[PDB]
Amino acid sequence: SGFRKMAFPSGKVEGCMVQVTCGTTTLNGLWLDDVVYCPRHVICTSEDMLNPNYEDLLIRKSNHNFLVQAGNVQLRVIGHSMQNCVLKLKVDTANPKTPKYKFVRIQPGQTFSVLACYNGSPSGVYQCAMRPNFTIKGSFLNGSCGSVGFNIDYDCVSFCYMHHMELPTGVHAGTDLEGNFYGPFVDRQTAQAAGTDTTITVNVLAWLYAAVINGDRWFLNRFTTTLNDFNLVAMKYNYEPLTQDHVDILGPLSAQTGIAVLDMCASLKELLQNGMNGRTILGSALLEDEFTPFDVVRQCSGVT
Amino acid sequence: SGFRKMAFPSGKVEGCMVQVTCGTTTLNGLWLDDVVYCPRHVICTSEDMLNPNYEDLLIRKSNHNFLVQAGNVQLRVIGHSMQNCVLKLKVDTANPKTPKYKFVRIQPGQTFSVLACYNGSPSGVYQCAMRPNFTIKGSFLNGSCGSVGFNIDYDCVSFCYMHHMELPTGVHAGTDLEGNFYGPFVDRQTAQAAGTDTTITVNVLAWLYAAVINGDRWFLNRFTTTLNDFNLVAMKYNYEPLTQDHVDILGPLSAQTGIAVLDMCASLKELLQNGMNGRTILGSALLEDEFTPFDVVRQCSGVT
Ligand SMILES: *CCC(=O)N(c1cc(C(C)(C)C)[nH]n1)[C@@H](C(=O)Nc1c(C)cccc1CC)c1cccnc1
Ligand SMILES: *CCC(=O)N(c1cc(C(C)(C)C)[nH]n1)[C@@H](C(=O)Nc1c(C)cccc1CC)c1cccnc1
Repeated sequence: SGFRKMAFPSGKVEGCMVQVTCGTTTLNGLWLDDVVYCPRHVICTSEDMLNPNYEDLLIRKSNHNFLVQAGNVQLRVIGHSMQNCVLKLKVDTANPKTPKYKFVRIQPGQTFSVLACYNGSPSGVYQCAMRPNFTIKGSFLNGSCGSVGFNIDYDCVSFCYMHHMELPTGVHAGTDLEGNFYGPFVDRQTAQAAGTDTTITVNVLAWLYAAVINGDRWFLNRFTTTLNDFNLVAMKYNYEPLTQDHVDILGPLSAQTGIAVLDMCASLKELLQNGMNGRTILGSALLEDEFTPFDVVRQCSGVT
Repeated sequence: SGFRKMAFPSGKVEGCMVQVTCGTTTLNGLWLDDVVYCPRHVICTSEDMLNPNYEDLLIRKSNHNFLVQAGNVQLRVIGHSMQNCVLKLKVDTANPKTPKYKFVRIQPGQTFSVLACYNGSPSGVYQCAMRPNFTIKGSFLNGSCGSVGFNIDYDCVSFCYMHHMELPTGVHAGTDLEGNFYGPFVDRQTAQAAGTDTTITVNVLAWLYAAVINGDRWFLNRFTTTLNDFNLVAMKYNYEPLTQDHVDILGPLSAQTGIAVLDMCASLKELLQNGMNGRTILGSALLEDEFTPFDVVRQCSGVT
């Protein structure tokens, strides 16, 4: 028992982290096969971050201007191209540590692990969720760009995120591995405000199920509700509307605990209206929303 | 910016996880050089867990009874010995992935990362702290025994914990890599109750510093206090007494923020007496105590 904010083992991703330097800018790159992926803003100086014309800036760069270093050894750049907001640097050597991988574009509410890196070296791993406003609440400092978000299914790494920037409000924005930003963010130092950071309702319910499975049952009540009645309460509290798809996704947790999804919804409804009253659930004093129903099943079953 | 419960990259430890089977019991082992470390209770059947005589149980086991499997290949056991509550299985092959390592016995309040494993395969990584009552609040299921806790200093892994058991209250107990349990726990299925789980005061102050460094300053007040006055409040709230050693350890954070340690102590004192009033600090509704002052400095500086 015990429920923790658990990240995937980072080994397979550590073997892919490289350092990319273009001029005076140094950030992280992801080396898969003979291609190194990195944010295109590596070609930017501090000056042109305000209004960069990436295509124009790119014309002044040749293969030899991108310095790729894996560990203490240098990789030879034999080609370069810009795909949306990422640069793909073809190197002459396939990464011997390339795991089985896929590039996936995740939906908001989905969780992933981040391997925070600086100068191609990994410093930490934590679990995140793509917020409904397409930002991530990460822990990234200058030089962390190019650090990646991923999920692992047995031996296949699904890369879903690459860090590009910190918005003026301290939240983070990035792209999928095809270079498309999540949300409406752009790789420019401009006024970019995030939308409402709503709570991921399906994840809160999943975490309430995890709490029941681990012994924290005080919040269980004698009530039930309907999807529409629940959603009126969720709207008031800036919670994402709960759909029948979410109810279906919660099915296995509902089955294991014997607590119908709508009954857990009424427990959640009372927690929203009454608060925790100084109590805790799974060691937290607020309703945790960065565990999907799949994470609860996986953690509670011990999927390796 | 952004502050996350961050674990060390788990790569170096993943390369050391092996499966150990003795009879019908299967748990995790740690393979360093030509020795595999694992909980001695691997020799136990479900029956003898109530009152095991490990020395006697061990006499019935030979080298060939311990099956060690690293990945899909079997390791040859050429020797076995019991050191306190761990078994050391000498194998004929040195682990080619053995990183630079040390075995350390940590003090309560110290934090570490855990690589949760099942059948020698890693499933997740999370950050923990050794509680002042010598338990850890982990996330471990049956088969997780032998999973390890560690810290990394650049390229040297300091192993500090090995999981052995879950107490009837859902908390976890284990040993250092010399087999000595943290706390008064024994590897027996008997009534073992944990002591008071006091809050790690120095870690809460470190986390308040991290909050100030990241922009959360609402809890800062116009007051100061003394170590003795603070400690009277800390005693009331089951917080660990704060010493001049802790004040010294908080020095770098105090210097970076310009907030004297005793002033942060008065902020903490008011947070204890008044509560959060429905507010949050670094996304948490309670005072976080599983970041040491060293973790705050490291995370905030980007040590790789
Ligand atoms: C890896 C580069 C870097 O550290 N940052 C960065 C990104 C950019 C763009 C994408 C605009 C070219 N410029 N610099 C920062 C960052 O995003 N800095 C920043 C902040 C903190 C607030 C508002 C605007 C900007 C853009 C300059 C960075 C710092 C911490 C975490 N991630 C990225
Ligand atoms: C790896 C073996 C295992 O899963 N567990 C275990 C440990 C033991 C001892 C050390 C007593 C021989 N026996 N079984 C359990 C565990 O500790 N089980 C348990 C629980 C859950 C509560 C009270 C007593 C016991 C001891 C039998 C385990 C389960 C989850 C996490 N860690 C360990």
